[PDB]
Amino acid sequence: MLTPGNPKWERTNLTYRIRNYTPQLSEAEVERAIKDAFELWSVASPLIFTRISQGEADINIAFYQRDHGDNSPFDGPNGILAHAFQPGQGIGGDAHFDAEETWTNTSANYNLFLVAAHEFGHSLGLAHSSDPGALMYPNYAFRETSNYSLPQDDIDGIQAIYG
Ligand SMILES: NC(=O)C[C@@H]1CCCc2sc3nc(C(=O)NCc4ccc5c(c4)NC(=O)CO5)[nH]c(=O)c3c21
Ligand SMILES: [Ca+2]
Ligand SMILES: [Ca+2]
Ligand SMILES: [Zn+2]
Ligand SMILES: [Zn+2]
Repeated sequence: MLTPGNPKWERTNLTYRIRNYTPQLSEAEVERAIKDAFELWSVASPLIFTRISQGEADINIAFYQRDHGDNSPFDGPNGILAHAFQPGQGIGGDAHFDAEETWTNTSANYNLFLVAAHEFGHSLGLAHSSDPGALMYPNYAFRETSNYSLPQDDIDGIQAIYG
């Protein structure tokens, strides 16, 4: 449930920065998807996320294709959708999304908000969950719903780390 090793952030106010974008959505839709994804975790913990557009943020977000400098290359359409690093300095906490994927703000593959929410859990220190209905479950599966709040299993996960 919680990223192994137990490494976590030691502050409650963290900064993030969107370094580049995706041509499939407007820059505003991208920024909104990120903001809402961080909000899911913020309402269930003491964590407060603030955006900056310059300087070294704690959490860097970016869209890359195949090899992109961290020895973990993406694989083209479908398959790996994105990945993120556990809390720490430097590349720690950063999240990358595969630029070759179709990104949407709809139920069509693949919803940026949903993938981002999942990736940020890793950025915060959570590991994969066995609960098929959890945000942190290993495989992506968009679920049509009206309640846009964190599943109880993910709430337990974050509270276990940050209270
Ligand atoms: N309908 C929505 O806008 C999302 C829905 C309501 C808001 C809260 C949550 S948490 C969640 N979780 C899932 C889901 O498939 N979780 C497992 C998962 C999600 C995203 C992923 C992965 C796994 N694995 C990856 O490698 C990439 O990103 N599906 C949802 O629809 C969902 C929702
Ligand atoms: Ca970082
Ligand atoms: Ca891919
Ligand atoms: Zn990467
Ligand atoms: Zn994951």
